[PDB]
Amino acid sequence: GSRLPKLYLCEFCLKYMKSRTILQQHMKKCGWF
Ligand SMILES: [Zn+2]
Repeated sequence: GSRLPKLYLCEFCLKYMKSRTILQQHMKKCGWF
């Protein structure tokens, strides 16, 4: 295929996080609204 690894995309600013745990932490930062 394209050999593109699907990472953990943020749904607020749309960035690819490496870990789900880190994404959860990020979701707090991006959820400060
Ligand atoms: Zn974000």
